[PDB]
Amino acid sequence: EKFAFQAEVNRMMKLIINSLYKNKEIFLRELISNASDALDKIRLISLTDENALAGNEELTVKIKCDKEKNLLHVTDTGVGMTREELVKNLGTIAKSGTSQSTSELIGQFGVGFYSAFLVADKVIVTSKHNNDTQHIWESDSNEFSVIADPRGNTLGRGTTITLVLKEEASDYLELDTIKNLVKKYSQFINFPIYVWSSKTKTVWDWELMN
Ligand SMILES: COC(=O)c1c(O)cc(O)c(Cl)c1CCc1nccn1Cc1ccccc1
Repeated sequence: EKFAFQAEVNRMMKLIINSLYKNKEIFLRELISNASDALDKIRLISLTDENALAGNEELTVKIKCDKEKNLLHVTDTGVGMTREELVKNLGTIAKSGTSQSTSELIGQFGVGFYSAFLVADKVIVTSKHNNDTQHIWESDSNEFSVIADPRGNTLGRGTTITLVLKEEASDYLELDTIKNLVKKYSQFINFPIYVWSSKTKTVWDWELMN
């Protein structure tokens, strides 16, 4: 009743996504692919301005697990997003407590966003664009809320996708499962992709997978 349109969009996107790919791991491929497109965008801007990477001279994809908090982080130093981009997000999500340009948004980012809800219950976006403030955005595919980050500009430039995982999909947080999965969907990415892994007396560091 409250979110009839949102639930129907969620039902249709899940139905079509599950039918087309049949592999629930498509969420990780989208996270890798979308991060690559953001990195490619800012690298293209670099070829015309000398100091377009001043906020962050690296162009990486860094994936980190949090088995205790049940979190999955995929951080890239791509182009990032302004606050107005986060407000539009995909046009199908209503602003919190308030109950085509959006159809073109679903075309480009619908599969990437709604596939995350095959393994997650909430998606949190932390982004920083060159000409704007760092913001935190969250949604449950029904409502959304955007916030100015109290930590300030900690990303320098780029985006962090945080998925709070379902209890059924807690296996994606182990090291050997997330490392083998990233390796599969990385042979077509022209950017280094690191995974926070442990080495042995045990220290943690960025391990590059491609
Ligand atoms: C799902 O996460 C992403 O789509 C995603 C990502 O995974 C890595 C990234 O570096 C970036 Cl920028 C995005 C955002 C890509 C975007 N640009 C413009 C619009 N939207 C879609 C959108 C998705 C969610 C919130 C706001 C915008």
